[PDB]
Amino acid sequence: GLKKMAQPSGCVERCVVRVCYGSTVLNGVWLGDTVTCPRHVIAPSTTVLIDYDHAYSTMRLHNFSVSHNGVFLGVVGVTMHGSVLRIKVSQSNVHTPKHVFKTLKPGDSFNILACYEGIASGVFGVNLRTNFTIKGSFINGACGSPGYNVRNDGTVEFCYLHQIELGSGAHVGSDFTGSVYGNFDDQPSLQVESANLMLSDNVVAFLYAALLNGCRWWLCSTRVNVDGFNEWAMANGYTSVSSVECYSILAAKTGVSVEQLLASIQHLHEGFGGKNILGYSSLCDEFTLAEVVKQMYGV
Amino acid sequence: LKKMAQPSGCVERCVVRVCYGSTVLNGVWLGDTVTCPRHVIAPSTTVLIDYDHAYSTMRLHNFSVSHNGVFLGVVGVTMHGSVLRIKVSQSNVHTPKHVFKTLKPGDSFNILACYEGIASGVFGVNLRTNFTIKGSFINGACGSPGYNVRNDGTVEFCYLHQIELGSGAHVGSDFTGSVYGNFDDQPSLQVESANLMLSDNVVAFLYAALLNGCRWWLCSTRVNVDGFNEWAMANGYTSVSSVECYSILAAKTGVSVEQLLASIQHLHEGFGGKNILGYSSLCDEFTLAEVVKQMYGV
Ligand SMILES: CC(C)(C)c1ccc(N(C(=O)c2c[nH]cn2)[C@@H](C(=O)NC2CCCCC2)c2cccnc2)cc1
Ligand SMILES: CC(C)(C)c1ccc(N(C(=O)c2c[nH]cn2)[C@@H](C(=O)NC2CCCCC2)c2cccnc2)cc1
Repeated sequence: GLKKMAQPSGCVERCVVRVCYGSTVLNGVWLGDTVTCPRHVIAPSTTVLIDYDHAYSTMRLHNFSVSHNGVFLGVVGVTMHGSVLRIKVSQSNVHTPKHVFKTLKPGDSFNILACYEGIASGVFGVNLRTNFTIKGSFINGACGSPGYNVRNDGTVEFCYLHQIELGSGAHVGSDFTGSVYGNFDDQPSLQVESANLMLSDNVVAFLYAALLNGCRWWLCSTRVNVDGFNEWAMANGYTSVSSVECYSILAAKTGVSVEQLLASIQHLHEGFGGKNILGYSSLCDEFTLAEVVKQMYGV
Repeated sequence: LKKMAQPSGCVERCVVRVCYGSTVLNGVWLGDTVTCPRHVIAPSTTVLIDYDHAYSTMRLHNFSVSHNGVFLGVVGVTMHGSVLRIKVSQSNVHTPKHVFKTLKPGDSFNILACYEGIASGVFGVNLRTNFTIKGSFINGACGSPGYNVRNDGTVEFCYLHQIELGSGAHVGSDFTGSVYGNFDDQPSLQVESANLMLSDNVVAFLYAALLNGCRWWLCSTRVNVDGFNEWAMANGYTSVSSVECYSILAAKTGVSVEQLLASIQHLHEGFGGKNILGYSSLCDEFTLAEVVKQMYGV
């Protein structure tokens, strides 16, 4: 069946550093001569709302300690951009991979390298949900852990920097420009996220994977078009489906149109009746179209 | 809880592409030795493979071995069980501090899934009681390594991918050439035994549930280890190995292992429409160590 996996982490591990300001420690990402980290590393050890403009104005460069594998880098300057700091260091990372910065959209899959004290401990795949949170596995100190994707040509897309955990347990991050996904605050406030929607594009991909693994009991004989599904979706907690043309690869290899799968989703939403689909007892929005194509065909 | 893998960078630097004639798979380069599945020298044939004949007629110049497109000189080859040890003309300067370790059912480990000597994915898996794993491998994944990283940084190399069974289950060897479950590296049928639920992992899962405030399912009944183990063998579960390793979580929750053994018996047939941490049936994916590491970092 399908397994969530991560892309290999080697090229990203060499960019992880330990960033300390005063007593506070978290992780940063060292690319060229710049270390990016969450700005809340300079927050005071009080429990009130943080005034970041005052925190930044009173910042002292000598209070920073930035290190990679216990080797200390010299801090040259620091600027604040949204919810991140860009710490200029006197040494460029000789292991900087070919890379770009990319802002995720809901439904995008990516990889997390979970880090503590500047040392990677785990790697896993995740999906950005419609409420702009992820379900990671993080403990205290994971802030600044990077999320990434690796393109076919080897370019690393840096797309997520871990920021905070919500009361629900959901995880919030920024991109490398400092924009927080979902515009949550890097504050000790109570923040309740919107409810997540089922990612209809992923459920379609999952059903195509089921057809390709011989699992076909659930297949509706009839069809519903995109307009009818999207009307149903917004009344039943699903996203609108993108476009039928995106699935041309899987539609061609199975001979099943997206509209047949949309009809099947409407049936299966009410329940499976004790049966399962690839080990799942309800519809699965964990896997993207591209993940299904890669895991089935290597493309 | 999230199944995750330990970082792969130090193992990526050991993956090589191994080719014999037209056949390509992966190998693992440590020091001046590349280990790979011996079936790379199998003839293009539909018949059972005579490996002693294939080995005695092997010629070194039919091998090509490369790391990230850089080809290595091949100096000699020996056969050990279901693996070859290819001596190459230089040592891997990025060989990590490492040992070889043979897995036992119930051990978690990491797989670096590789094709043509290039890693494409990394994930955690459990060695099941039928000595197979549920990977996501497609053709060409043979030679993909399995590993664990010790706290001191030592890499344990524990799995080399060998074959896929008709069921889709995956079979590998250790680095001494012993195939887990003693499956054969042959085109024959081969059916693995029925998989058993890993009771040690299910107990850990139920403690994680308790620690997350999910306790609708908790039994006040107690079943002792001996009684549980007798029930387990008749109900598709492994024995529970021991109780004392759970004592930290038992103290935090106030719930004994024997209560969770009773709860497994209560929940074994299903949850009746409810869920535990989002699962609709008992989960044996997570070890005690994983639950303790992911919730407390220890
Ligand atoms: C300063 C500020 C913005 C209030 C803050 C304080 C602590 C952290 N958290 C650090 O772990 C951490 C480590 N170094 C610095 N912060 C944890 C975190 O989000 N707690 C609280 C944040 C707001 C109130 C509810 C929970 C954390 C992050 C990821 C996974 N699990 C725990 C994040 C932001
Ligand atoms: C020579 C021998 C022993 C018969 C053989 C042939 C092919 C392979 N398989 C290679 O993909 C592959 C790539 N390079 C060399 N073999 C695949 C594999 O197991 N097929 C068969 C093996 C026995 C008969 C039924 C299935 C494979 C697919 C997906 C994940 N894992 C392995 C393994 C062993």
